[PDB]
Amino acid sequence: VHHQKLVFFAEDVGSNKGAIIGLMVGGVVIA
Amino acid sequence: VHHQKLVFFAEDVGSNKGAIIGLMVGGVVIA
Amino acid sequence: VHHQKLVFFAEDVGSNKGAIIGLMVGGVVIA
Amino acid sequence: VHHQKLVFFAEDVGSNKGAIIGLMVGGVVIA
Amino acid sequence: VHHQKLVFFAEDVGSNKGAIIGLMVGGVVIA
Amino acid sequence: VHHQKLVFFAEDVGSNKGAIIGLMVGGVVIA
Amino acid sequence: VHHQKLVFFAEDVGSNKGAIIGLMVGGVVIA
Amino acid sequence: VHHQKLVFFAEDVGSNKGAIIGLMVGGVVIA
Amino acid sequence: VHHQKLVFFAEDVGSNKGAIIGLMVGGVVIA
Amino acid sequence: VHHQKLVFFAEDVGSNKGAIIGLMVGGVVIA
Repeated sequence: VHHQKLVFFAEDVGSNKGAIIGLMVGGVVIA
Repeated sequence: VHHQKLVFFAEDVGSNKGAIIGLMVGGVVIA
Repeated sequence: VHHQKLVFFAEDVGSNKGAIIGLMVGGVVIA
Repeated sequence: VHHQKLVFFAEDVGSNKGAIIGLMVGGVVIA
Repeated sequence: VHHQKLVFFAEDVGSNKGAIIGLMVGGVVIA
Repeated sequence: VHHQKLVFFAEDVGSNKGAIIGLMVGGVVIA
Repeated sequence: VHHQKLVFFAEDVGSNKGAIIGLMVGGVVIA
Repeated sequence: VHHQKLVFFAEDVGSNKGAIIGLMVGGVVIA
Repeated sequence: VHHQKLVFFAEDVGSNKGAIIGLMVGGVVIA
Repeated sequence: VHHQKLVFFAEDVGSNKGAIIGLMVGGVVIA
């Protein structure tokens, strides 16, 4: 098991009004 | 097992009002 | 198990009005 | 188990009006 | 178990009006 | 001319991630 | 000309991550 | 011309992470 | 011209992390 | 021209981490 750079943003991000999750194990994501 | 760069954004992202998940194991995603 | 750089932001981020989570184990994320 | 740099911000961040969590074990995140 | 640098800010941060948590065990985060 | 209650929400609204406009005169709405 | 109660919310509103405008004259709305 | 109560919130509002504008004359709204 | 109560909040407001403007003449609103 | 009570809060407000402006003439609002 070798996790690396799961979510990558190479350039600029304006705003985040939702959810940014690299690794979610089960659970509930509501957006 | 070798995970790398699962979600990639090479250029700029305006806004995120939803869900960005690199790796989701089971669970519920509602958008 | 080897976790590294799960959420990566290479350039500038304007604002965060949501949720940025590197690793979420179960649970509930509401955005 | 070896956690390192779970949430990474390479450049400047303007503001944080939400939640930035490196590692969340269960629980509830509301944004 | 070896936790290190869970939330990383390489450059300057303008303001924090939300929550920055390196490691949250259960509990509730409201933002 | 008698405008009244152009957009009505009788019960609870969960979230607004788009645009709610009562009266728009020309212009551009992007969602 | 008689404008009144252009946008009405009778019950509770959870969150507003977009734009709520009662009366917009021209212009650009981006959401 | 008689403007009154352009945006109305009868019950409680949880949070405002966007823009609430009663009357906007031209201009740009970005959310 | 008779402006009155352009933005109305009848009940309690939890938090304001955006912009609440009663009357905006031109200009730019970014949220 | 008769401006009165442009932004109204009838009940208690928890916190203000954004911008509350009664009347803005041009200019830039960033939140």
